[PDB]
Amino acid sequence: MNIIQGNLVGTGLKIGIVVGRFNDFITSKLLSGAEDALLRHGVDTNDIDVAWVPGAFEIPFAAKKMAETKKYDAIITLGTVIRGATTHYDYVCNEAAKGIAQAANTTGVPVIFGIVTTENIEQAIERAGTKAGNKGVDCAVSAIEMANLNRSFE
Amino acid sequence: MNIIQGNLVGTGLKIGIVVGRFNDFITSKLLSGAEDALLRHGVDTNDIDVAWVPGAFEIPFAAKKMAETKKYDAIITLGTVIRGATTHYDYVCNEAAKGIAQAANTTGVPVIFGIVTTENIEQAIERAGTKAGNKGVDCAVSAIEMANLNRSFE
Amino acid sequence: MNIIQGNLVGTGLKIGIVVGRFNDFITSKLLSGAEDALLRHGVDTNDIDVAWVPGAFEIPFAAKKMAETKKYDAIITLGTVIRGATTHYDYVCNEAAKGIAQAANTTGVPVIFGIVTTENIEQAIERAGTKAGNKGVDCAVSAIEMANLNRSFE
Amino acid sequence: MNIIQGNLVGTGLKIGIVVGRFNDFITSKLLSGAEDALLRHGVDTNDIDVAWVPGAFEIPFAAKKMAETKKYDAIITLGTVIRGATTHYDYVCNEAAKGIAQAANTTGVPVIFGIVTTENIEQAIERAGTKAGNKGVDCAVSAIEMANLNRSFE
Amino acid sequence: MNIIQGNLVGTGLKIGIVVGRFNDFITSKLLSGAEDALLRHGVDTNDIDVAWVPGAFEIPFAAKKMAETKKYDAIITLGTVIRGATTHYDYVCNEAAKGIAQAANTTGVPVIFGIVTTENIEQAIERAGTKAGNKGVDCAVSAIEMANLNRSFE
Amino acid sequence: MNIIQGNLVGTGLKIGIVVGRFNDFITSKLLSGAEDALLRHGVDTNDIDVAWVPGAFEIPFAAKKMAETKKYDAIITLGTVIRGATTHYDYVCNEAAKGIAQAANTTGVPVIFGIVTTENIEQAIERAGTKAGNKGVDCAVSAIEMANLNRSFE
Amino acid sequence: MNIIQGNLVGTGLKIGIVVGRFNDFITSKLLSGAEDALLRHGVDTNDIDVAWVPGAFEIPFAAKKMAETKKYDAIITLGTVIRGATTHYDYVCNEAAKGIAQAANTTGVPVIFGIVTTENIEQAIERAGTKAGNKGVDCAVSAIEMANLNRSFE
Ligand SMILES: O=c1[nH]c(NC[C@H](O)[C@H](O)[C@H](O)CO)c([N+](=O)[O-])c(=O)[nH]1
Ligand SMILES: O=c1[nH]c(NC[C@H](O)[C@H](O)[C@H](O)CO)c([N+](=O)[O-])c(=O)[nH]1
Ligand SMILES: O=c1[nH]c(NC[C@H](O)[C@H](O)[C@H](O)CO)c([N+](=O)[O-])c(=O)[nH]1
Ligand SMILES: O=c1[nH]c(NC[C@H](O)[C@H](O)[C@H](O)CO)c([N+](=O)[O-])c(=O)[nH]1
Ligand SMILES: O=c1[nH]c(NC[C@H](O)[C@H](O)[C@H](O)CO)c([N+](=O)[O-])c(=O)[nH]1
Ligand SMILES: O=c1[nH]c(NC[C@H](O)[C@H](O)[C@H](O)CO)c([N+](=O)[O-])c(=O)[nH]1
Ligand SMILES: O=c1[nH]c(NC[C@H](O)[C@H](O)[C@H](O)CO)c([N+](=O)[O-])c(=O)[nH]1
Repeated sequence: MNIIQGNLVGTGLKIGIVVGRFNDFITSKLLSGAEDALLRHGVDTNDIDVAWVPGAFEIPFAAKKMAETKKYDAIITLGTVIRGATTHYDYVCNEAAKGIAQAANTTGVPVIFGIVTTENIEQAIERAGTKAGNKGVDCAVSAIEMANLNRSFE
Repeated sequence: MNIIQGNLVGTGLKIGIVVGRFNDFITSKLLSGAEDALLRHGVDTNDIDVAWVPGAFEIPFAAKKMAETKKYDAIITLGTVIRGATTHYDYVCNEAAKGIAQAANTTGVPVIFGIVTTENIEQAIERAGTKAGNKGVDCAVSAIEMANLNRSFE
Repeated sequence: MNIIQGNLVGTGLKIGIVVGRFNDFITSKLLSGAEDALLRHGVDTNDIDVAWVPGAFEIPFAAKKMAETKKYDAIITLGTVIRGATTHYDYVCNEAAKGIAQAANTTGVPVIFGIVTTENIEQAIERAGTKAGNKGVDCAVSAIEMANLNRSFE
Repeated sequence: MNIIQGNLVGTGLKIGIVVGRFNDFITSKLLSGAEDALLRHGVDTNDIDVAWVPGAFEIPFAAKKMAETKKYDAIITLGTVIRGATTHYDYVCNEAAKGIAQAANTTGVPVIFGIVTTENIEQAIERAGTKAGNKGVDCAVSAIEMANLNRSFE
Repeated sequence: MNIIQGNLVGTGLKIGIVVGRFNDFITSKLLSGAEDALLRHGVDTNDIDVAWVPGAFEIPFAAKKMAETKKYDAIITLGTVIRGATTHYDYVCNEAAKGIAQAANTTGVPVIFGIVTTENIEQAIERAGTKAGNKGVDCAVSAIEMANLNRSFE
Repeated sequence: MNIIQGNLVGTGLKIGIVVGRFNDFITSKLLSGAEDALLRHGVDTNDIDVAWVPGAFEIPFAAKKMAETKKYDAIITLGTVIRGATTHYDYVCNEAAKGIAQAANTTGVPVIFGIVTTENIEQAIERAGTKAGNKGVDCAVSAIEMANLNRSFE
Repeated sequence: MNIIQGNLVGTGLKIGIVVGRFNDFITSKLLSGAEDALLRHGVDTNDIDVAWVPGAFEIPFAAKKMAETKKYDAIITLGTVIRGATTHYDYVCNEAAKGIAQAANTTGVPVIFGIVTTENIEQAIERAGTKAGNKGVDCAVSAIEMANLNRSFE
């Protein structure tokens, strides 16, 4: 059986991140986590670009555009969608995942999915550097892995 | 880390809006909000075009068509879908988001999602200039931002 | 602000309708409504073509095919899906909207969505010429509007 | 108003069927129903081809492949997905309808949807030759109709 | 009626597997099951390649890339998504099935769906070599079948 | 074992129908269904005769009389009896089936039983072109079958 | 540690099956499953013999007799015992397993145990090609395995 795997050394990678302004109480902490984890895995802070957008509906648009430049080894997406009174949540979540998925697919560039989607605020706090760790961290890790594996893919 | 961001000055942008006739009790107020916010950010009223359609199922059709002219820096979509007795709601909401998403994607022109989707009338009133502000306003703001950011995208 | 709008005069339009045989108790009344409203807005009965299909799963297939002839200014779709015991309903509803949406999109020809989707029979009767009016009527009206607006679109 | 309709005479049609092995307790009875109805409408048993697949996830793959040969006037799809403990059901149902829909659409060849999707076994028995008739039968009928109508479509 | 069927002899097939790291408590056992079943059906262990990814969101990306090499007769996908507190689960499950489906479709290479999606841990244990058998096993079997059938498809 | 079966081609058959005026809200839709299904199976509209009677008590009288002319290959009976306050229903239903049965028996001409007998109006709507299909349709189908089989009977 | 294992290639095996007539609603489907799985693993249909018996009490008798011919590499036993009002069930189940066990033991020929024993009919349907797969299938698989392993046993 032949195993193909990306390892975790970030040295020399170039990474784009798209971050939503909506719920930026949470999303800035996700960006912090991601920043940190990348640098401590060896990415140069000079090699990270960060595009801010209004909210998660816009993430796929900025993601595909950044991917299609060919400047980046992997793209990180970061957002938080917390349930409200109505179903609007869902349409957003749904479109967001679907487009992120499409952006990797059309582009051949790894696009990591970091949209924390929850029922309430304490839940979002759990995944932004508390009890359940930090999704921005795990995302940064998966991005390095995917950038390394995709080199086996040309 | 290099931050890429669109700022909020609307001076010299050209904006298309597609507005649904269905629930126009609400949707005209969303259009008012949007109009106002654009002008006070510096868009010229002569630079705004507005296409009315029957309802939200039609918004993606008019949106892609307006986008594909290449006349506009960003497109604003405005609609209200309030839950009734049956599931029809959902099919509409769903198709509407999906097409709006597709229209930006195929065209490279920012298309903002302004469809207020709710369980009842008082909810729709909350997001049309009452308690929860005015979705048409927030939309106008996001459109300016996206038009400015996308200039970093060529 | 420049308003673009289709008006309601049907004089000289050519219209295709696709109607599902399933629940034709209801769907023939929707077709009647549509027929009437078109003629009284000035469409010539000689200018209306009607394709019958087995059920709503087939509507998108006949719709795209009729659209792609280029004979018609707008297409009307008519169907009724009433909930049963299982989830089958949903898959049908879902696929049906999605394909109808796609058919307009690929073709550039307006395709109106007239599928009444309900929980029970009395509900379907409400939207087929009773309490809630007649969906076939409203559809005919939206088709005229879209045919007129799309002339602003070339 | 000009009516376009496919009639029910199967004489001289060539039909492909894709049948899922999963829940073949039910799915073989659906295939029996379909076989019978086709022959008694005049299709030659020599003109029917049947591709077996592992389950409903695979139906769209075999369907598009059979359609794209251009040998068949219409394709029949047959499957049964019965709810279990988890949500897996849904993902299967969903993907299955979507692909079947896509296969007709890309190919221009009618693909009938015959996937019985239920909450329990007695429900699946109701639609496989009991109380609610036989879905394989109704499917065979719709396939003949669509093959005949699509001749109006070239 | 002419039956087309893939038989179960794996002799001489070449198989790619993509396995998610997330919930690898379960997913390594699925990989074990798959390995075993392939070898005992006659696939050479030298003819199996295995790509590890961060989680199920990434499976479609690695799957399409492996498929598009043209080295493999069929691709096996393996993952486990267990429900948590929020809706995140669903977005993952959904995107994952959809992309896997797309990967077969664009590529013409069979891609088997082996993502175990559950409400709790004991459920995932049931489908990883306990009470409900081993999904990795059933997957390996379906992959051989599809590789054999698709030879009837060229 | 030698199978004797009537097939479904209506070409060249001559069919008589007896329809009850009572509950003609429903019974005209049954007649529509029957008309349609016959023509699309190849019966010539010139070859169908339709006798209207006051209600189901009279159906057997008109049925035997039409049968005894020897003009028709099969007779279709259509009626609806909905439960009221008293037992009258039953006497009607009972006499009606019994006479229809007798009419085939004395005459040697197939007489199909199409009397929808129900507890309420929504039930009758279910069997007249809604949820449970259309009894007039199924009847037309059985009539063709019986006309074909009875040719094996001389 | 030295692993001894039978692989799954049925090519050239000769298999006897004993099937109970009792509950043959279920037991014929088990036989179908078994037939199929054997052929698709490469057993020649000419190399399968099938002995029908009255019920499960008789299975051990026919099994030992077939085993003792020395014609077969493995024997498959198939039966269904569904609980009734009294304890009779148990005596049958018990004797049946015990004898099947004895038959392998005295003979040195693998005898697979395929008696589905349940509390009700829906349970038996679950294990005959529905929700829980098909016991006749799993049995056929185990028989091939045991026939292959026992060659390590001389
Ligand atoms: O990132 C988010 N975007 C949200 N804004 C909606 C949307 O993403 C767009 O910014 C705008 O709707 C038009 O594109 C959200 N809510 O609405 O609640 C949310 O929770 N999270
Ligand atoms: O914009 C809306 N359109 C609606 N109309 C349906 C649809 O958008 C189309 O106008 C027409 O159905 C065919 O295209 C809605 N409802 O039906 O309730 C609604 O709530 N909101
Ligand atoms: O138009 C409808 N089609 C239906 N038939 C299913 C389907 O549309 C197809 O005709 C056939 O399934 C294969 O294409 C429906 N139900 O099944 O209930 C329904 O309610 N409405
Ligand atoms: O046809 C079905 N396929 C099923 N198998 C899943 C799937 O269709 C594939 O065969 C395999 O998962 C990978 O392609 C089902 N269940 O899982 O329950 C089901 O109910 N019905
Ligand atoms: O394979 C899984 N991936 C999961 N991780 C999410 C995702 O698949 C990605 O690895 C990452 O989110 C960005 O691509 C899951 N959860 O989050 O729970 C899970 O249950 N299973
Ligand atoms: O066909 C029907 N005939 C009915 N009329 C009774 C009868 O069939 C005769 O027309 C008349 O009674 C004398 O022959 C019914 N009811 O009375 O309710 C009925 O429900 N349906
Ligand atoms: O195979 C079965 N045999 C049964 N018949 C009993 C028995 O196996 C013999 O055929 C006969 O009793 C004398 O040998 C069963 N029941 O009695 O219910 C049963 O459930 N299943």
